[PDB]
Amino acid sequence: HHHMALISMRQLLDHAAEHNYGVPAFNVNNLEQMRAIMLAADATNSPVIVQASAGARKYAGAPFLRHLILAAIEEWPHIPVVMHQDHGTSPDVCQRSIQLGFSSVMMDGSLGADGKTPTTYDYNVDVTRQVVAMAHACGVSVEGEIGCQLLTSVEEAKQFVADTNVDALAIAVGTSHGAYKFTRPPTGDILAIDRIKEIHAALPNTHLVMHGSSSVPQEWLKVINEFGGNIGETYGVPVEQLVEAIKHGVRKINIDTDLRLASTGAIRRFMAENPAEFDPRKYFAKTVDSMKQICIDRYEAFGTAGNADKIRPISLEKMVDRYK
Amino acid sequence: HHHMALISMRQLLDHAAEHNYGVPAFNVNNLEQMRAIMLAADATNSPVIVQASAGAPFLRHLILAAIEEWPHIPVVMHQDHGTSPDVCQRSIQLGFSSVMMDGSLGADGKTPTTYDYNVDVTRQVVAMAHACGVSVEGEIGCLGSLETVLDHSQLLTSVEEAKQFVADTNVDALAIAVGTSHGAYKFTRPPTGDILAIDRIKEIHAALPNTHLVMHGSSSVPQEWLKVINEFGGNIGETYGVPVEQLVEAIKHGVRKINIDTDLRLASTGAIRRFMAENPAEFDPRKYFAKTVDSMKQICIDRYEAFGTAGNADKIRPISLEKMVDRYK
Amino acid sequence: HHHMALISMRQLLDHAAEHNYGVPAFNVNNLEQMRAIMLAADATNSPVIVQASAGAPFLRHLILAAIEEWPHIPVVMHQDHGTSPDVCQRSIQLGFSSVMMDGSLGADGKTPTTYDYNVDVTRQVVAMAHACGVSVEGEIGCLGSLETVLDHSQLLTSVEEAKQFVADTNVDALAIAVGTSHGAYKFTRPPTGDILAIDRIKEIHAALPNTHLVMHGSSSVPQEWLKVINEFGGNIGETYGVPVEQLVEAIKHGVRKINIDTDLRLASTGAIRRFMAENPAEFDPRKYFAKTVDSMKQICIDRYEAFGTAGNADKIRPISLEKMVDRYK
Amino acid sequence: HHHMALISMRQLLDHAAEHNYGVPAFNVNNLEQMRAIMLAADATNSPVIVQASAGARKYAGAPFLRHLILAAIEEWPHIPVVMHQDHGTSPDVCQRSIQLGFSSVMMDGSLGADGKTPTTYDYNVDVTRQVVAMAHACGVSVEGEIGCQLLTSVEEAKQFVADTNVDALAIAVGTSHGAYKFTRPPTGDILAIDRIKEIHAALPNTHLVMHGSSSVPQEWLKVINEFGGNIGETYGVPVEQLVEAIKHGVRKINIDTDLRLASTGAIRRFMAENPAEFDPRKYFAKTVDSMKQICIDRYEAFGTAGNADKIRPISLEKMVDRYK
Ligand code: NA
Ligand code: NA
Repeated sequence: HHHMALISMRQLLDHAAEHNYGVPAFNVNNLEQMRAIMLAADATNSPVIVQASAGARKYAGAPFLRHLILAAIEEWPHIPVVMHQDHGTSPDVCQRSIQLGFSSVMMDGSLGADGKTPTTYDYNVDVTRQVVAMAHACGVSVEGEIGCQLLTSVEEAKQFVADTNVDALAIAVGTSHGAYKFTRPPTGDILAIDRIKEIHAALPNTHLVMHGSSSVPQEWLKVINEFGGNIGETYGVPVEQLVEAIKHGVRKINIDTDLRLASTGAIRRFMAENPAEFDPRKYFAKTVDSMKQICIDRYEAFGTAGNADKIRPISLEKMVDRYK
Repeated sequence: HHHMALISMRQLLDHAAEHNYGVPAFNVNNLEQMRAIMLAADATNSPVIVQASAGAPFLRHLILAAIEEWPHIPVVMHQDHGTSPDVCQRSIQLGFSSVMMDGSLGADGKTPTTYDYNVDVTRQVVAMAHACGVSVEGEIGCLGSLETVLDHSQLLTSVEEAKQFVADTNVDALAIAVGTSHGAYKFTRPPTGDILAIDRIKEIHAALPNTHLVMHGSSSVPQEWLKVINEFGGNIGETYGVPVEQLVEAIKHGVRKINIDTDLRLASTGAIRRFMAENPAEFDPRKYFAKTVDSMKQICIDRYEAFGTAGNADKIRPISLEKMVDRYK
Repeated sequence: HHHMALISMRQLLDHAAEHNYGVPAFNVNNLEQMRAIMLAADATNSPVIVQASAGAPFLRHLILAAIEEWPHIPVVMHQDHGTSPDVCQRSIQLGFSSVMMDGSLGADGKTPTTYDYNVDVTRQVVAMAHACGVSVEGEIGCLGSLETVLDHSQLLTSVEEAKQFVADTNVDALAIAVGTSHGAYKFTRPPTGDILAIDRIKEIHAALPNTHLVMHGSSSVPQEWLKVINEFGGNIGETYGVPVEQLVEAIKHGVRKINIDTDLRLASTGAIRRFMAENPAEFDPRKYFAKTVDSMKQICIDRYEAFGTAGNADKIRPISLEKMVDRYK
Repeated sequence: HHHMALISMRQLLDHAAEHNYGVPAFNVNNLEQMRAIMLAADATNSPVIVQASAGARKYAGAPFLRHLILAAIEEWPHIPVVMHQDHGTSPDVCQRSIQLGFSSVMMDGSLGADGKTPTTYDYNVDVTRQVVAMAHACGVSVEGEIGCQLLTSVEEAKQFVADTNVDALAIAVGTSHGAYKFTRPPTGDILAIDRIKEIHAALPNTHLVMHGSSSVPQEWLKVINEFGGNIGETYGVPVEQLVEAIKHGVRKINIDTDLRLASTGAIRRFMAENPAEFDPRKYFAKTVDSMKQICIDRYEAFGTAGNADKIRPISLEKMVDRYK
């Protein structure tokens, strides 16, 4: 076989279930971020999810994010790669992602087209169905979201998957985007691992997704603080708890703030340790190194490692036969 | 396995001569740098030279993306500092529309060369490139400071050997040595005629009044960017670059390609340094990488305008490299 | 995994309206056919519509090659006769800049449909395509002969339902039924108004004076090519096509896209037949395939000129499909 | 591995030697010819050489012949494909082939830049060396030719390979281009199989190439004659003799006239059997069928069959290390 095409998310998460592991999802915004992800996936022989933020299209240009993924597939033809559109705010957005060539899209139907306003359950199912139709015609995978309110209930997860049958459901269990996830180390009362168990036990065949799952490594917070940065006491989701969640049906884990912290830490340390250097390539290399280590830490702790060459890709063309 | 719609360097510099302007040559480095060039060329309607020093898939794909997003901007993809014919031939296979066979330095890339060696390797590359329509930039005379270990005679190109080198090779563009060098530490004081021989450009131009001249080491090293760097945690001693006014003079005397990279490194390093101190709570790299794009883009715009590049992108009807073959036979 | 620089159909037909011309739509079939279209469009400086009926890599690659060899010719890649929304959506993913959701026929592609069904499938495709900037051609009324088993009422589009169909769907272009059909056997005699309702075009145009009309089955079936075929071994009975003069009239009444393929099949089949008999010792296929290119190219040139397409290629500044999205929201 | 790139000729002919088979080389001029070759290579699981004639660039457009090969590689990713430039008349020609992306070129140094005039031995070595230099820098393979005069001698083959070390040498043993190869069935006195043995025994490590090796199948000559064609008594090289030549070091066998005859025969028969059809696709399909059978007949009789999936491709980039 060959990995000159992307694989669907659905295939990759089916593999996660069959072999009891999870896949961390990393955001790509530019060249150095794409290289760190791929170099880590090569080091651990893991399949890859790379996502584009809602604003990644605007920041980088749509041709560039298409062409970064193409370059990655050329340079590491042995790594299966899912290209996933994160946090689509309307069906029309996800359709442009499909036209651009993504193999997986998220229609965040919990929030309105404005991207902030929580929505009626009916609205959620409507735009999520809407996107499901145009994506499954192509073989493209769909992640939807129910819940914003802040805690997902079991019965509505069961009904929402029945009404839309997305390939993956993102659930709310007390995490959020950014570095200020918790004022204290998160305990069972602020990170509801028990609701995951309940939702998994009710839908033992649906792939669950966790947003805002950066651990926020403390040593990087300290490194930033020493070299001119100032980040107050905040905490993320410990890797230990995310490992338990994978044992209970979590297959996709969105991590973004950790890579931002590793990058900002590396530049701050380097720019102070060598104040005469001005070649960006010199500290860009020390962001690839530090981001790559975070991705390696996750691929291994999440069981993603060792699975890249166990996957026989199925084209998005043949994935149409899985839905119709 | 993808095809780029590049224009040849020869076409672009012929246009620069016909319309009395010069083209700054920027390095492709990553997405942020690539966007700055193209955005600046878009805002100024300038044709583009982008260079790659001799992963490989990423540089090809950054350029392909660039051409898609701005299909109306002509783009030369030039291979800088080629150390041997075989290197240049691989660049031709990769799809470059322009190569530099730097014959002033050997295959090791450091040892200065005999005139005979220079002509031999340069002829080799001209032969295989002009078979393709690809342009060839050569160099007689060695880059390096005139204050500071090569002979003075080696670091300064002589009129007679430029005339002989161009006759023996017919490169599309010639790189000359008049006291510039790589990096930010080009000059200890504002360069005057005894350490930056603008008159030697003039002399060479009058001897070869139809050959395109190239200037390496031509970052201005803007003092304002040195200040921003020093103020926000940087430590860069007193140094000086090539003033814009002199590059403008050089264009009136046949300089059509002006290689610029240190200025983009300084603009980026300053922009990140200022932002990281001005907003120490931000850690989204995109937040300050955005400023490298803006500050690099401004440097490019300033050069496109000061060099007369602006306003020429849509005066150029591209000629395919296949059609450029007929210009040589 | 390759990107084509296509223009949208909506842009192209807006230009046809603004400058009172029509565009013949040819099928991509193979290299020889693809070259004929592009060469004819090159000689006449016309924009191009090329269609693919709903291997797949080869059609994509013939078009990519075409764009490379003639980057100055705007090209619409249109998916003809789509039988369901899901088909059209896959075409959008493949990179078409225009799709036809033929709602007059069902998913089986043969059974005529309810008005309600037609609007539903057509709205579905308009919604997902205009999210992309992709154009949508629809059809109300069924193709078919008026001499020869559908009702007369079904084979002829009525003014009132065209007005209602365009209001309910806002397609970029509408295919109407006025008595044309596929193939060479369109008419038993030279078509007059009772078997080819040119006046119904006029009527529909005056009711929808800003919507682009499409004519299927519009090969002229040139009698001279019928003769060449019959003389050199062929057996084609007495039949007739759509005369060029009437298509010219139809363009004055809102017909902007004219689908032509049978004429290219006849031109090729005649050219090979004449050559194989005129030179029975030749067996190099290229020797007579060369004549299919010439004769197909002449048909295309004749249409580009007779339809006013000629001379417009460089009046068109392409708009990316990304930028076409803003025209719909 | 993956076959999204072309492989070098040198690698493919090294495989022919290691496993004692030969590879027929077919000319591509348009879409239907490319499909017949690839469909036959798929049917027999054989690696492929496709060549472009000196005039194929002019006939088809350089972007189209690049894009036909790209399409073939997409549609049959399991078939290794050499893209070879046949009969280059000057170094400058072969260089444009390298820039277009060919993985193998022929510098026919036996004839001048005019393409008809026989040349001095010195001229031959000069342009052949010239092309060898620019091609081996890239990993691209080179076929050269010594002899036009009409019979290749052993000593000059040995010296010519020493002076140039092409990857393959095309030798003259009494064949020629076109259908009029022999007035009578070729015997040992007009098809010098013995000189092949002698040349092979002198250079038991060089890949030998045979031009003008169409067999000219008689039934296709008859089919043409019945349906309006008129081809006098002429004959080709029997497959039986070409099989012996492969046992003695022939690895590349150029076949072109046979595919022309199969195509012209199929159209002539179809256009007479159905004089009312005018859709070219209808008789184009009956040229794919008939050409495909000829290619299958050769892949199997030449031992090419069964080798496509035994080949682990080496990039043209890594092929540079084989020369420098
Ligand atoms: Na330089
Ligand atoms: Na039609």
